Order: sequence, then C-alpha cells, then structure tokens
Amino acid sequence: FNILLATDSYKVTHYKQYPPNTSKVYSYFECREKYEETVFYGLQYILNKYLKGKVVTKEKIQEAKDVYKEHFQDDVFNEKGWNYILEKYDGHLPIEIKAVPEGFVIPRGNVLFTVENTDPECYWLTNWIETILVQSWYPITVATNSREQKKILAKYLLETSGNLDGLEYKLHDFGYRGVSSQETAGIGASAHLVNFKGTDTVAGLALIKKYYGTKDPVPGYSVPAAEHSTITAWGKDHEKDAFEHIVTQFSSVPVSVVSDSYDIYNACEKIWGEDLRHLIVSRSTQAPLIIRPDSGNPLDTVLKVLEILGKKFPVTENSKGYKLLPPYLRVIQGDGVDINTLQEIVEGMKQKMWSIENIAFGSGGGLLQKLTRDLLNCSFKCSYVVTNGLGINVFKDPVADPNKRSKKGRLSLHRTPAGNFVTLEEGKGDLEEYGQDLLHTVFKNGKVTKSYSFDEIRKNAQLNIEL
Amino acid sequence: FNILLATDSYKVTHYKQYPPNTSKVYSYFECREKYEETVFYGLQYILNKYLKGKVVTKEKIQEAKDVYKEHFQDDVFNEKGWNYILEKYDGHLPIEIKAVPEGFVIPRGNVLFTVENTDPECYWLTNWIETILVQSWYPITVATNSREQKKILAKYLLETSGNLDGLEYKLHDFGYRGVSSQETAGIGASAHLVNFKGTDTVAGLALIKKYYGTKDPVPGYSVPAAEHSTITAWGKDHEKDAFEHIVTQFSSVPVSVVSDSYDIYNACEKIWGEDLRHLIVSRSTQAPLIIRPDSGNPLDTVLKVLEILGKKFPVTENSKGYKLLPPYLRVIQGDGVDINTLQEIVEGMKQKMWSIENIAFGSGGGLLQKLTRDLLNCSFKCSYVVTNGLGINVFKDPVADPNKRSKKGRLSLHRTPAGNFVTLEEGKGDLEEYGQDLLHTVFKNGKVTKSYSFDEIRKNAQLNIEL
Ligand SMILES: CSc1ccc(CNC(=O)[C@H]2CCCN(c3ncnc4nn(-c5ccc(C)cc5)cc34)C2)cc1
Ligand SMILES: CSc1ccc(CNC(=O)[C@H]2CCCN(c3ncnc4nn(-c5ccc(C)cc5)cc34)C2)cc1
Ligand SMILES: NC(=O)c1cccnc1
Ligand SMILES: NC(=O)c1cccnc1
Ligand SMILES: [Cl-]
Ligand SMILES: [Cl-]
Ligand SMILES: [Cl-]
Repeated sequence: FNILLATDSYKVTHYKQYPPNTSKVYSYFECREKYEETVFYGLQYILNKYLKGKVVTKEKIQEAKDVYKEHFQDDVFNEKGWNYILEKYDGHLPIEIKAVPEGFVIPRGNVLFTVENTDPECYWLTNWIETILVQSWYPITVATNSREQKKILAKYLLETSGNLDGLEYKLHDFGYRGVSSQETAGIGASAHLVNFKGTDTVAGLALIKKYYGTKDPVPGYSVPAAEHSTITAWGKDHEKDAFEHIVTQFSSVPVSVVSDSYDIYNACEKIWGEDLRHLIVSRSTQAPLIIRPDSGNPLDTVLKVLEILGKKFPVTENSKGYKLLPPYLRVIQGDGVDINTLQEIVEGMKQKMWSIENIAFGSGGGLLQKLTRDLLNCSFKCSYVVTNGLGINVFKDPVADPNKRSKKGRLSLHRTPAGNFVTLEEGKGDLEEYGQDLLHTVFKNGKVTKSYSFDEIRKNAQLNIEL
Repeated sequence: FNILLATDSYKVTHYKQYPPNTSKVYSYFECREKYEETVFYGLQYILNKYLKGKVVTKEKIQEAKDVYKEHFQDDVFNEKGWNYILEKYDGHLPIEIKAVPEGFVIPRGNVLFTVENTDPECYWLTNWIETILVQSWYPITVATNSREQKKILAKYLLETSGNLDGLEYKLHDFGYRGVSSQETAGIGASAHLVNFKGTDTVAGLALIKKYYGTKDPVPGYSVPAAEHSTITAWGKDHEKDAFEHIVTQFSSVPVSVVSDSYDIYNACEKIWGEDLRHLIVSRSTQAPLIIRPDSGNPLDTVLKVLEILGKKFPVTENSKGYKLLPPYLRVIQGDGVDINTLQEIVEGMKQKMWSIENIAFGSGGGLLQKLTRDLLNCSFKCSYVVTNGLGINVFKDPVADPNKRSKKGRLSLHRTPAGNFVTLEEGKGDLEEYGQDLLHTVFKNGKVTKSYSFDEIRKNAQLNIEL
C-alpha cells in the first residue's frame, strides 16, 4: 500500500491551489442533517492499517512520481513536499486527528472527527487524506443501519414477549458473497457485530481481533446450516433424505435447513410436519431445527410458514397473548431482508398474533452492500485555515442547496445541559461554557494515541431500551 | 489472507451434508434473467490474488481450526480434508474453472463460469469457494452499468454532434471516497476503465497493471481540478482570487474548477463571465477551463449554467444544428450522477438544442457503490453431482419464485446459427449440434491456465455503435 497513490487524483494538484502563506488547513467530518443518530465506528481500523508509522519511503515517492507523470501527462506531483515528510519525520504524517470515542451514538449534524496539519509546510496534507478518512462512512453507516434494525427488533420483541432475550442473535450477517470485496466484507461484518453476535461473514472476526480486541475469544458466532447445493445434490425426489441426514448429523446443536428448494409449503407441512416430525419433536431447546424459507414475498412466506407449522406442531400462547412454536422449532427469514422489509415482517407477525421469539432474520446485501455515503450525508470539509498568521473561518454555502452548508471555524463537541449534544463553531468551545470537548486526540504525528476495545465500542453503542 | 477463513460460516459444516460417496460437485455462475447483456470482468483478479498457488499451509489450517472451534462452539471444521490438499497437492486447490473470455458481452441467463473439483476427495471444495467467486458480481456489475451509461452517451453525442469524439472521456470516476474500502475502490475503478479512460480513483491503475496489464503506461487519466477547500480557503469575499490563482497555475492544461461554493450562477455570469473572462478566452483548445457545478437539481443546474455561459461567451452552431461553447470552455456535472439522471440530463440538453460535446459527467457513489448483487441477479448454483459413480442433474425450482429456477447438469456456452448465445444443459453440448464450447479453462489445480490483457478486455467490451 502506498498512501501517495491512495487519494483522489485531483488532490495531487491542490498544493498549488491553496492561498499563499497558508500554514494550516483544519477540516472535519460530520453526518450532515430517519437516521437521526449515528454510531461512530471504524476510524481506528483506518488509522492503524493505513495512516500510522512510516508511510513514506523514497521508493513510494518515486513510484507516485512516475504514475502521476503518465496519469496527468504533466508533472504536477508535489515530490518536494512528500520528500520533506520523509526526511524530517522519517515518513510519519504530521497530522493530528481528534475524534469522538468509537461506539458513541451522536445526532446528525455534529462534528465526529477533525484533522489538521502539525507542521506548516504540510498544510496540503490535511485534505490529501480526506479520501481515505471519508471511507469511514461505510462502517459508520453499516453500524448505524444495523443498530436501527436492532431498535425495530427490540420494540417488537418487547411487545410480543415482554423481554429482550435473544435480541443480539436476531439479525444474522449473510452478506459475505454480496459485498464488493474481501476488505469490505471484514469492515462491514465488524460494524454489524457492534450490535449483534451472529455472523457468517468470517472476515469480520480477524479484523476485530487485529484492530480492536475482545475479552472473549471471538466476537461473533454461527450455527450449522444447509444451502441449496447440500439439499439439491440428493436429487429432487430425495429432499426428505437430505433433511433427515442433515438434522441427524447436527442433532445436538441448532441447525438451519433451507426448505424452499422445490416447495417450501410442502416441505413444512409434509416433510417437516409429518415424515420427519419424530426427528424434530425430540430435539433440545438448545438445539432447535431452524426452518429457512428463501424465496417468495418475505412477509407472505413467513406468515404462511408459521401458519403451517402452527397446525402441525404444538403451539402455546405466551403471557402477552402471542403464539409461540415449541422450543425445538424456529424460523429464519434470510431472503429479501433490509430495514424496510424487516419492519414489514415483524409488524405483519404482530398483527397475526405471532411472537417475534419465533423468528430470526438473515440479511446479506441489505445489511452490508445496499448503503451509500449519501444515506447519512457523510462529509469532510475544511472549516478553518491560517493564512499570513491569521486564522479565518471557512465554509461552503451553495445557493441551490442549504443542506450542503458547512460549519465555520474551529469545532468542538459537547454535552448540553439537558444531556444532548452540540457542536460549537468559531472556536467558541474555548470559552468553556459547555464542559469538556468530547473529541479526543486519536492520532498525532504518525502515532495512534488513543484506542478502544471492541467491548467498549459495544457498550457505547447499546440501545436505550437495553439501558 | 487465509482461504480457510474466506468463506461463509455455514459452508464449513457442508462437507457433512452432501450425500455419502459424492465424488464430484459441479457448479456454475450466471446473471439470471433493462440490463439485457452483462460484461464478464473481474474473475482473473480473483484467481490470481486469492486462488492460485500454495493457498493452504499448516499454520493456516491451525488458525482456522482454532477460530471455528470458538465461532461454532464445536469442532466441525474439516481439518482432515484441508490437510489432504496440503499433503497431496502442496496446498494447491484441485479445482477446474472454465469461463467466458473477459470483456465478453453476454445476454442474461447464460453460463459465465463453471467450477468443479478434480479430485474426488475434494467434492466439498467446489462450493467452499462460492463466496470468493461470487464477489465477481461487483466488477461485472460496475463494468456493465458503466457500459450502459456509455451507450446513452454515445447515442446522444452521435445525435447532437455527428460523431463519437471524446466518448471515452465523458463519464469520469469520482467514486474513491464513496466506496466501502480501498480494495473495492481498485476493483470498481478498474471495471469502469473497461469502458472509459477518465478516473480519479487512482487505486484502479495499480490493479490493472498487476493483474491484467496494458500496452500504455497507464489505463486512465485525469486533469487538475479544484475542490471546495481550495476555493473556500481564500475566504468568501475572495472567490475570484481563488479562481484567478488556480487558472493561472494550470494555464497550459485543462483545469476543472468547482464554482458552486457560494453562488454557481453568480460565479458563471459575473466571475467567469466578466471579471476573469480575459483569462478564459485566451486559453488553448487542448487546455480549456472546465466549469463544475456541484449542487441543486442536476438537469436544472446544467441547463441554467449553459444558458448563462452562452450569453457571455461566443457560441457556435455545429453541423447538426446544436449549440457549442467555444473550445476553451466546457462543463462537468459531477453531482447526483447515476444512470438515470445521466439520461435525464443528456435528453434535457438535447431538447434545449445543447450539444453533448459541451459536457462531461463525474459519478462517484452511483458509479461504484450504489450497486448490489441483485441488479443482474448474479448467482452461483450446483447443477451436477456424481454420487456412487452416477452423475445426476441437480437444480432448485422454488414454487414461489420461477426466476430462481437454476440450470440442470453439465453446461456449455455456444453460438446459435444466427450468431447469438445459448447455454446448453444436461451435457447436450457433447452432441456437437452447436459447435465447440465457448468457455475456456482458466484455472486448474492451482494454476491460472488462460488470461487476458486489459487491452483485449476493452476490445471485447466495445459498443456496437463503436464497432
Ligand atoms: C430463529 S430463533 C432461535 C434460534 C436458535 C435457538 C437455539 N439457541 C438458543 O436459543 C440460545 C443460545 C444462543 C442463541 N439464542 C437465541 N435466542 C433468541 N433468538 C435467537 N436466534 N438465533 C439464530 C439466528 C440466526 C442463525 C443463522 C442462527 C441462530 C439464536 C437465538 C439463545 C433459539 C431461537
Ligand atoms: C466537459 S467536456 C471537455 C473537457 C476537456 C477538454 C480538453 N481536452 C481535450 O479535448 C482532448 C484531450 C483528451 C480528452 N479529450 C475529450 N474529448 C471529449 N470529451 C472529453 N471530456 N473530458 C474530461 C472528463 C472529466 C474530467 C475531470 C476532465 C475532462 C475529456 C474529453 C480530447 C475538452 C472538452
Ligand atoms: N448460514 C446461512 O444460511 C447463509 C449464510 C450466507 C448466505 N446465505 C445463507
Ligand atoms: N476531480 C474532481 O472534481 C473530483 C474527484 C473526486 C470527487 N469529486 C470530485
Ligand atoms: Cl526511504
Ligand atoms: Cl443458501
Ligand atoms: Cl470536490
């Protein structure tokens, strides 16, 4: 990896565009003003993997110089300025980054981190690294969207069952194949694990161990489960034999069995319902069969599967008046799930008097891929510069869009007297009217100065209903 | 990178699930049946970076064993199967992959690649690597959606100007900050460069040189350009000074200057139009000023910018009857651009008699992030197995969704008598009624066996209008 080749191409040219005698460029990131509050997560990964230590070498400078000469068909690369960092700082970036603690849940429109150069010669460096830092939008957005789904699950589980038992296993990550790269898979899976413990995206485990850390051996867990190949390989007329083999191989742990290869309704009513019923009603409460539909309208299919199972298996009514399958039998809907369809399904279940205890959800592309930087309006902008020794507040205020207006001056984040948050502009945090700045230095002059464990991040990101 | 920890968690338990004495599992990838045709691109990256050579070691087996013991809370990992590959094949995968040539443009619902194990003990390995291989959906989808935008641009450039000059520079990649990882940025940028030569996502250059290669030193190009920080740092009252400094700095090369920091209309009509007009009109055809709006309704902003500039600069009428700014002045719309708004903008310009020669487009999130595996229904499924020495044709036919039905048996890709594509099922390619199979072996037993340069991929992906 070469940080000199890790920026948008136009930035290579920006050192020539800043006002002359500029000794400092100070910029900030926010999720501009439902997604009212966002989980701040993922900067520590970027700091450690890409920004810390000796990130400039003579070879990296020469390689960048050669690439940019061809890419621009002109010599515009700031070799002198990069060689300065190499010679003066042993290739360590003279940048200070201050950030809200990871896991913190912050309302939209607040400063989440700031970046500035610590050596006047490196005024151009602050926004060189915008591109790599702005990619924090992704773990922020996955963690936030996963937490909003946890909010919906908690509200329906509490109403239907009177408690939150099992909440942290109700949204399982199925997204490994549906994201755009191996690296995205690990980042996204780790962001989902801020909120839940169920994942099949194995890449998230190694990322959390390497850059965050947990007291437990692993941060996420899974169970044996079939796919269409392991059912259909038996031949169409032998679906029952496949189901029998698989539940017998995994008789003492939970096992998920995709049941829609040919006819989900026939499989639940006849194969599970009658032919293999003796192998289901014998199972432990710690080792249920989890029937998995995987096609059709997600709501209609869940409701019809539950209706079928409720007629073939003993059903109890819990203390809130909702129907509950026996403890050896559960359902997972892992097709077509995103935050909108998750809400539709749990509301449809509630209307038909089915407890949310009966169901869990798997989500793949909806959880990790169908998200953009535009969802929370993640943005990085310069708000303060020093030119000719005088600080000036800088901002953008497009006439066409008031929403794109940026903040002015030196920023700080504070608790309000009512316990909310406020971002103070124009250096007003220096007046000390609002208690301590919540931004902490996390990176300075090539060194990670403050780190958080994954357990702390999870604590910071808890729901109020959990609290 | 560990291939043992690079699959969905449920796949680890699969070896147990298949029918006893299964010696072969054969699977295939398609973009299931506007996006009628898809560009096949990106498999060669995956084969080289992740699948070739010695990918199993004793340390990787031990690492996977220890992770999965905690992740499943049980010892379900197939240590013996992985050890077999390490001992018998020096850790090279006994898999054969056949694929259509990269850059080929293939209608939906055709086999694009197939995967099978070459050793009977490794029947479980075919679908182990599903997760890694299915991530090819992303470069396929970026390349396809980029090509569909090229078709729109070509249609409207041809109609408004009579030729396709400049087509390959008309959609520029702005997506580096808006994708979910560094790895995704390189993959996606490379897939856009199958169809265009303009890009700010520098990561794509290194990936193309390393895994595909080009005759030219670099596959893509850029120009100097401003961002809001380099304008707003001068202070709001000094926008004109920033513009004058930047244009002067890059007088002999094309320069893009974002002009919407405060008032885009005021900047075009008063600052560019009157105050700095002398600086603009003196510029060469090879180095025009490119005015860049970045906010408001994209079609409304483009039309109003062009009306303003048409009244301050000398407009001509080209041979098709469309208006043309002088050659030293162009526009780039780099906000809100996606396949749908691109179409809206070029059609609105045509209706207002504005030649598409006047404009280019910058796309970030829409080009590389706002895409999912569901757009082209990219899907990997087992179609053939051998059990007890007998081949059987296998598939999934969900009752609720006919679209999810998968193909049966051994597959092959052919040309029809009219020159179209057909996928033959059930081994029927062997009858030779449709000539030789189109697919080529690209991977066998740990080695890449056939490969394509980026120049060949570009040629294969050309538009008919270009041919
Ligand atoms: C469908 S609901 C269910 C399922 C399994 C069980 C069997 N173990 C249990 O009960 C204990 C053990 C740990 C998980 N515990 C859960 N408690 C509520 N809900 C859960 N879902 N879940 C899940 C979700 C997705 C996947 C792929 C696998 C598992 C785990 C859930 C509590 C009970 C209820
Ligand atoms: C807005 S139109 C324009 C722009 C610049 C020029 C100045 N050089 C040129 O003309 C020669 C030089 C190479 C590219 N050539 C192009 N030929 C048609 N169209 C193009 N667009 N384009 C672009 C796309 C994205 C970015 C960030 C910068 C530039 C390059 C375009 C031909 C002329 C017309
Ligand atoms: N475990 C599962 O059922 C699963 C995992 C990944 C993708 N789809 C399904
Ligand atoms: N070159 C540009 O104008 C650019 C690049 C990346 C993102 N936005 C704008
Ligand atoms: Cl060095
Ligand atoms: Cl599956
Ligand atoms: Cl910009």
